[PDB]
Amino acid sequence: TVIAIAKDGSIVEPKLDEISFEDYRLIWIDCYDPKDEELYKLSKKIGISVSDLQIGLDEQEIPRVEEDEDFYLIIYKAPLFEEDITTTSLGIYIKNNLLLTIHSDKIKAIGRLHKLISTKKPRIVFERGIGFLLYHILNEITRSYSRILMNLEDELEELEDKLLAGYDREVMEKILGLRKTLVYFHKSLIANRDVLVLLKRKYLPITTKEDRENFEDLYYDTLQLIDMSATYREVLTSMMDITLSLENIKMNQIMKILTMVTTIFAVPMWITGIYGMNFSYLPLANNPQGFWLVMALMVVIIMIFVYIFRRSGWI
Amino acid sequence: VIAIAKDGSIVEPKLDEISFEDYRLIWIDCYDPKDEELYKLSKKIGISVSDLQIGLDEQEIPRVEEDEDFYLIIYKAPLFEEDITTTSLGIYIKNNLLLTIHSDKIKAIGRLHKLISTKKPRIVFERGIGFLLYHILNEITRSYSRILMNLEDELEELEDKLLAGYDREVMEKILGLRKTLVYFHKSLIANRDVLVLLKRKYLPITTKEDRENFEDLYYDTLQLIDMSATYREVLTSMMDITLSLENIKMNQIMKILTMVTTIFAVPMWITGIYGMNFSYLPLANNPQGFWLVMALMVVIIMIFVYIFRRSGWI
Amino acid sequence: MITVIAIAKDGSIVEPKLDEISFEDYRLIWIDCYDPKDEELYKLSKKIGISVSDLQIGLDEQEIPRVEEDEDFYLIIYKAPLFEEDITTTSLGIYIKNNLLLTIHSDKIKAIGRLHKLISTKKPRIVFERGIGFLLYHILNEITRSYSRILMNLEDELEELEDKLLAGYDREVMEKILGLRKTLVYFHKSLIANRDVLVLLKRKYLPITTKEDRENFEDLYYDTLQLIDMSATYREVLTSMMDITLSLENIKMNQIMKILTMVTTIFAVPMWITGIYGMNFSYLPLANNPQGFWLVMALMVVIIMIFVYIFRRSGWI
Amino acid sequence: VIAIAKDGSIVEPKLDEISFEDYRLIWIDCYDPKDEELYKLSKKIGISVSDLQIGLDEQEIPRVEEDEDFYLIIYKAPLFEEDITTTSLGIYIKNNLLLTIHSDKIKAIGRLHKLISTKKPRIVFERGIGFLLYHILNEITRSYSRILMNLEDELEELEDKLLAGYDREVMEKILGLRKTLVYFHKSLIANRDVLVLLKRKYLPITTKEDRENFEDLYYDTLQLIDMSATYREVLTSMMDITLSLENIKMNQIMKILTMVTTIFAVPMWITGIYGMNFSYLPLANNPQGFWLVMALMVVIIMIFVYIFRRSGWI
Amino acid sequence: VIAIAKDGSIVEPKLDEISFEDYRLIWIDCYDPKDEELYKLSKKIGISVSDLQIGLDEQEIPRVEEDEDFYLIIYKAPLFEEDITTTSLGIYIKNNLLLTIHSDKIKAIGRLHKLISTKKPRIVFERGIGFLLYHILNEITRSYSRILMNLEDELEELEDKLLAGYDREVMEKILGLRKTLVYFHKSLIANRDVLVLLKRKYLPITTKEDRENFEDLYYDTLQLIDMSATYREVLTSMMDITLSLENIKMNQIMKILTMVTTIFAVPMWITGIYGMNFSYLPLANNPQGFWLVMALMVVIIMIFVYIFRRSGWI
Ligand SMILES: CCCCCCCCCCCO[C@@H]1O[C@H](CO)[C@@H](O[C@H]2O[C@H](CO)[C@@H](O)[C@H](O)[C@H]2O)[C@H](O)[C@H]1O
Ligand SMILES: CCCCCCCCCCCO[C@@H]1O[C@H](CO)[C@@H](O[C@H]2O[C@H](CO)[C@@H](O)[C@H](O)[C@H]2O)[C@H](O)[C@H]1O
Ligand SMILES: CCCCCCCCCCCO[C@@H]1O[C@H](CO)[C@@H](O[C@H]2O[C@H](CO)[C@@H](O)[C@H](O)[C@H]2O)[C@H](O)[C@H]1O
Ligand SMILES: CCCCCCCCCCCO[C@@H]1O[C@H](CO)[C@@H](O[C@H]2O[C@H](CO)[C@@H](O)[C@H](O)[C@H]2O)[C@H](O)[C@H]1O
Ligand SMILES: CCCCCCCCCCCO[C@@H]1O[C@H](CO)[C@@H](O[C@H]2O[C@H](CO)[C@@H](O)[C@H](O)[C@H]2O)[C@H](O)[C@H]1O
Ligand SMILES: [Mg+2]
Ligand SMILES: [Mg+2]
Ligand SMILES: [Mg+2]
Ligand SMILES: [Mg+2]
Ligand SMILES: [Mg+2]
Ligand SMILES: [Mg+2]
Ligand SMILES: [Mg+2]
Ligand SMILES: [Mg+2]
Ligand SMILES: [Mg+2]
Ligand SMILES: [Mg+2]
Ligand SMILES: [Mg+2]
Ligand SMILES: [Mg+2]
Ligand SMILES: [Mg+2]
Ligand SMILES: [Mg+2]
Ligand SMILES: [Mg+2]
Ligand SMILES: [Mg+2]
Ligand SMILES: [Mg+2]
Ligand SMILES: [Mg+2]
Ligand SMILES: [Mg+2]
Ligand SMILES: [Mg+2]
Ligand SMILES: [Mg+2]
Ligand SMILES: [Mg+2]
Ligand SMILES: [Mg+2]
Ligand SMILES: [Mg+2]
Ligand SMILES: [Mg+2]
Ligand SMILES: [Mg+2]
Ligand SMILES: [Mg+2]
Ligand SMILES: [Mg+2]
Ligand SMILES: [Mg+2]
Ligand SMILES: [Mg+2]
Ligand SMILES: [Mg+2]
Ligand SMILES: [Mg+2]
Repeated sequence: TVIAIAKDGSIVEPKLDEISFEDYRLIWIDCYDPKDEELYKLSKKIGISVSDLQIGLDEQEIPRVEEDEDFYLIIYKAPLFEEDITTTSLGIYIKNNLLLTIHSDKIKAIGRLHKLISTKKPRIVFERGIGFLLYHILNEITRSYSRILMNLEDELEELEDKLLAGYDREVMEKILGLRKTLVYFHKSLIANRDVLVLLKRKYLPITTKEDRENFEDLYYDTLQLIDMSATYREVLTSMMDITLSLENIKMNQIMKILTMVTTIFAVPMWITGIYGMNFSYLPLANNPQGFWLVMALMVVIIMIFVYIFRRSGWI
Repeated sequence: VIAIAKDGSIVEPKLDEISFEDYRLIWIDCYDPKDEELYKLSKKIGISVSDLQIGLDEQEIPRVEEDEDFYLIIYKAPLFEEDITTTSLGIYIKNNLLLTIHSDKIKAIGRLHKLISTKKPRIVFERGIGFLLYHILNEITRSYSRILMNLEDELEELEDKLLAGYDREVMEKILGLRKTLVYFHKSLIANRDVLVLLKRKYLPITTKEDRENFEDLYYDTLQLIDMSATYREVLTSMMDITLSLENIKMNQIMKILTMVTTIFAVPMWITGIYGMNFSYLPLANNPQGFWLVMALMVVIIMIFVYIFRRSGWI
Repeated sequence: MITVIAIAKDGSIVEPKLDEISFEDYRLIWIDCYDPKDEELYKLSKKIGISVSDLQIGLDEQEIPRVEEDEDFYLIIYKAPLFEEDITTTSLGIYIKNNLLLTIHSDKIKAIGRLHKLISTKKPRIVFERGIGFLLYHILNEITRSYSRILMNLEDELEELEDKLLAGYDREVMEKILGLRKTLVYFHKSLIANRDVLVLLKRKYLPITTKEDRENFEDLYYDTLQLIDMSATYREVLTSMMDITLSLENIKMNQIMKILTMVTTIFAVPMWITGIYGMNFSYLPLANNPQGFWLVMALMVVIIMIFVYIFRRSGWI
Repeated sequence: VIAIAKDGSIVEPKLDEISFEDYRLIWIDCYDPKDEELYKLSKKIGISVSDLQIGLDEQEIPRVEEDEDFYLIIYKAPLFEEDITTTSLGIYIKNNLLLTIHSDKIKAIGRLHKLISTKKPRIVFERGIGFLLYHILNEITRSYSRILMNLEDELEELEDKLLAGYDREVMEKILGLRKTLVYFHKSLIANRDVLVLLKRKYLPITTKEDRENFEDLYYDTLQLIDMSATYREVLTSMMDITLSLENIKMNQIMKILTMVTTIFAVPMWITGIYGMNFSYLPLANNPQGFWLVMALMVVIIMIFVYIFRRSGWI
Repeated sequence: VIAIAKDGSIVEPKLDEISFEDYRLIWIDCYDPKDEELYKLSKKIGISVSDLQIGLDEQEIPRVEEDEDFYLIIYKAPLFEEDITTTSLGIYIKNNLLLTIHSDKIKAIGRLHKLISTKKPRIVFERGIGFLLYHILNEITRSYSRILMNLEDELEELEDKLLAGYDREVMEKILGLRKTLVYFHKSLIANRDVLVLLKRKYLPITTKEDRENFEDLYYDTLQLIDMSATYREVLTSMMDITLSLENIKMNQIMKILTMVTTIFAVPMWITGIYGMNFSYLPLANNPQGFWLVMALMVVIIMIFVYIFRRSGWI
């Protein structure tokens, strides 16, 4: 009874719908945004409470591993894209030979796994058993984080040449937005890291020594993802610090103007000030040359200061 | 301010202090006791009222002591109380006896109480005193965990308030979140090394399984330290970004000043020369004059305001 | 320099090059394929028996470093530095199945060039007794060397930007610094992934490596580590440089503000004076005085000299 | 300025020069021993004078050294001497001889002495020269631990004068704590690595219970290092907020200057035009002309004063 | 200068040339040989003149070189020479020989040649050549740790010129220190990884004990890298501070401008209204008029000086 519920198992590589846990050497059941009909049917089939199952579907829930008698619950976060809304998701229940991924959102890695089983359905063999299937699901989810990270890098790219042109509100709002997403993703990477730490550290009925080691690889990958995310955080911050350090420079050229105007008419306005004084005997007031004389001395002053300001270089 | 009890030789019975025992293992909770009751405790257990007074020192540091005839474990738990959050407790263990005495209220502990009790009855316990120790510690860990989720939510909430520019309240809120966070880190660190102990050192009070459990709890505490640290980084981030987004303002201001000042500069000089006291002022007696110069100035102005509208000021 | 699509390697006595057409009579072969057209790829895939798509993975230059089982071959993606007009970059990938080690890359790999040309000196001589894992080692090491060289040169250019930095903030040079920075963040991502590949190669028991091989891949790991650390330090130094120029730009606002403030204080009072003495009342004290103008003019200069003194002394001018 | 001895069979006496054989272990303590005290000492114990002279060098950096016939363990201890906190001491052990020799007063050592002098308790050492080493180091490590609380207090006092605006005192206080903590870094990280040597390698001087001890002491020292670092971080952010806050006030200042300047601009122009002469100054001769123009000016000032109140700004 | 031979049989006989048998291990430190002398040595010891030119390149990088009938170790050692420091020093060890050659002064190998020749050094080696490698590398490491303190004295000096704001000499100096510190860092990293080789892999030239001694060395060298980074950031902090102080003084300036601009604004508007050409100026023809207005302006002024006095700008 599809929801979508996709099913995989055994010797050859058959798909299938609800029935017969045996023979079936291993069975991957995937359940997507199921309506309570599906939810309850699936539950009644696999011997897991509809509420237990619902833990998987609560989508803000934190990545972790848990033992419950007769099944293991792993919660891992997976990236979604949705027009600069980029955030996380899913749960996994393994009991006996059953690995169940049940997710309220779309998991692209699950999709990809499905397409990599889509090559010659009767092909692509597995001797490795459940822990390894868990490994792949997890690995793919990781790869996604990788691709997203590349996207961020492209984003950085764009903003990069808009950098040394000083402040722009649009630019910096884009920068800060990047910072935020970056931190969401970081917190999720952390959470996931630690799931992997457990899986690779503990002995568990579900995983072999080969599995366990595989998860360790997966852990070094995941740590790289962390290291980059943190790196690009520092980068962005720096970008902001540069823009602000440019603004603070225009804060310079500007006062250079203001001081140039103020300083270039100072002596002249003193002049006018004195030659507007109500004294009798303003030397040269009754001089017929006086007005033009003064006009001259002023203009010469101004010219001087404009030279002195020319070099040393200001104007 | 009351003691509590659990678990005799079949299943878990309850309560009375001063009862004949023979019990499997017995949990006794104690809260801000009064010197009388405290003494009563001292007698019933066999530890000194002096050794029991340590666990009561609220700033006392997390650690493990090995002394004869009891084990001491000091551990820091979160403390909520209305916008002001902090840290507390201590534990004593001998034989079948586990003793939690705090001078503040440990919500986790209370949770474990309600959880175990769930009247009546439930939750069979086969694993021993190391395991009770565990659950006490696991619930106390999970408290920090949920409070941290709170600080995360409360942290996002200062996001779009911040965008408004420097705000003294917004600030002090941040600064406080930081205070709480540094605090949380210190304690968290300590508790971590304690766990490093119960997972490492082989003891009489812990089994292999117990040890594994303490190890899980170790990795979890580590995770809380990681989280806490991140949050502090993000706080400092907000702080710096607003604080610094002030300087742009301090810029456009100088834009205004420099524009006013430069726009009327010439018109002022003009008006200055034409205020001069010479017998001859060109145009002075010309009845169109005042309007000719008036226009000179008006056009000078317009020209400057034009130089500024474009390229680019305003 | 020059570069060919396909190349080829050693067999039961020593190493010749080859026909495109040979198979089971050679000890181990190294095929190096560069930027194949789909048709050419189809020829290759046809001969070596690795699938088209499987190979095109190798051909995607954005592909991340890793090691893949995929029974009937091992795959290793490893990051190499790119020059391609002074924008330093990263790429490549590698398949080993049977005695065949295929390096295939969409980009140009300097290291593969180096190895290729070095094999010109097999006369005087050289001898390879060590089998595939060791070849792998040699390619991976050669790439590593490439990074190291890029790094040395960079350390050399830093000290050049170092003095330009002291002439005052320059948008060009800031550009260069920012660019080296970007390059080092690229190197970080890449060197990091590369390293963790090395860690697997030296750790996991693999049919294609042997305790000796792994032994090599270890010192390779450590080497990679040292690259990482050195590069981080180059970045830290770059960031230093930027931060210091800009921080030393933002001071000038001081001499500036001091100038504007100093003109403005030096004539403030004398202006007031000339202002009150321009108010036209009936009686203006000293105004009917023949010497009055010189009196006031003098008061004003003195006020000036004073403020100039309070300025010149006590810092400023 | 002194030497201090210890520990016969069954219990610990205090000994004049000299007695050796029977005693299980012996702890000599030389504080700033004078040249004659060092010759007496050196010949007395059997370790070279110039070799005792290194323990007297306070600059000497922590380590574990194996010489022929004895061991040198140099350690860092917090020293005080008037609100400038710092680091010091060395150690030599051969056979049953532990020797703590120091130029600077070492509080933790003084502490061991003044504690041992009680002797009401058992109080018996079964654990040997190794355990003695542990106890001494462990005490030093405690000293650090306590000074860290000192800092928690002082910091939580500075958090208050933080937003109060840049103060030079607040400044050099912060920068003083800073220096100190950098000190605790160098030292503490070196001390840490000694505990790592002592905890790992098999030494004739240390039993296994001994080593285990030194390990827990490793971890404790890791917390000291970590916390010290965090505190540095905090002081740093404090310098950052005050400084970056004092920065922001140039905004309110340029607001004032700009506002004033802009508020009388148009008016000073008016008075400028109306002071030009210029016969036929429009309105010059209307008796109500004056109040006319002055009305105009006042209104204008009002309209800017308003414009500011309205937008931002005031 | 040039060759120094060592350890003939049992005790330490600073030696003569030729011979080279009936020993355990021989150590020869060449100093800045002139081509003829490095020639003599070269043809004596049987290391190709070029193989030695190796150890003579002060700019060459450290590494652990397996040759046949030879082992090369390059290592970076500090130098003082008037506040300008650098790197150095190849080391060539074949069979039982260990050669240490350098173009610059090695105060470490000097401390070694000086510690071995005091009477009898004396001690002993049952430990083989490896342990001498260790003592050498080690000694050098101690040398570094010792310069670290010099930088410490320079920082100590700077700290009180810090709060006075910018000084060109101070600044350029901090910077200089900083970059020196960076050169140091790069070297320390080099050496380190060399030590990771000796500590890491079995070489027939090192025992397990040796290997482990090299590990201790590694850890110490890590503390050096850690000190290096720590103090670099300290320097950066120093700069950033003094700059922030500057950016604060700017405010006292701007406040001064604003206080002057505001002291006379109203009074200049007043002088502006009374300099108008209106035929009626209220109060002009009044003979107390002048001093009326004047006292008005004056009172305005004082009013503003006070209005600045508190809240105080003045
Ligand atoms: C796992 C460690 C690292 C992974 C996570 C890194 C965080 C950044 C996300 C990656 C790339 O960035 C993501 O890409 C999409 C488009 O593909 C962007 O979409 C859009 O976002 C905003 C909103 O309109 C626009 O400013 C932007 O120009 C546009 O491209 C978006 O800004 C961002 O959400
Ligand atoms: C454009 C519409 C209406 C215009 C009105 C009529 C004409 C314009 C105003 C007249 C100005 O009159 C002006 O005064 C004096 C002459 O007395 C001249 O002065 C000039 O000659 C003397 C030499 O003796 C010089 O010292 C002086 O620097 C120079 O400017 C000037 O060239 C003239 O231009
Ligand atoms: C920016 C201000 C420029 C104002 C100065 C203009 C130049 C004046 C020259 C005109 C004719 O010559 C001028 O005659 C008078 C005589 O009373 C001189 O005055 C001189 O002597 C008398 C002595 O009682 C003084 O009051 C005065 O300070 C002095 O300058 C003046 O120095 C000289 O220069
Ligand atoms: C503030 C900056 C610019 C202003 C400066 C120039 C002043 C002139 C402009 C005033 C408007 O226009 C001009 O002024 C006055 C109006 O009061 C008119 O003159 C009138 O003034 C008043 C009326 O209020 C009457 O007493 C008087 O009999 C009448 O002639 C004049 O006919 C007109 O042409
Ligand atoms: C510094 C700012 C301005 C200074 C003001 C000082 C006040 C002086 C007090 C003495 C009274 O002075 C008197 O006041 C009034 C003001 O309404 C003036 O104006 C009054 O008379 C005129 C002329 O007939 C009328 O047009 C006008 O409606 C009336 O108000 C008057 O010309 C002046 O003679
Ligand atoms: Mg259940
Ligand atoms: Mg189970
Ligand atoms: Mg089961
Ligand atoms: Mg099961
Ligand atoms: Mg199961
Ligand atoms: Mg795949
Ligand atoms: Mg594996
Ligand atoms: Mg006038
Ligand atoms: Mg102005
Ligand atoms: Mg002005
Ligand atoms: Mg493939
Ligand atoms: Mg891999
Ligand atoms: Mg693998
Ligand atoms: Mg397979
Ligand atoms: Mg390098
Ligand atoms: Mg970049
Ligand atoms: Mg890349
Ligand atoms: Mg070998
Ligand atoms: Mg080797
Ligand atoms: Mg600055
Ligand atoms: Mg020994
Ligand atoms: Mg001994
Ligand atoms: Mg300092
Ligand atoms: Mg030779
Ligand atoms: Mg040789
Ligand atoms: Mg060589
Ligand atoms: Mg040879
Ligand atoms: Mg020895
Ligand atoms: Mg010092
Ligand atoms: Mg010096
Ligand atoms: Mg060590
Ligand atoms: Mg007049």
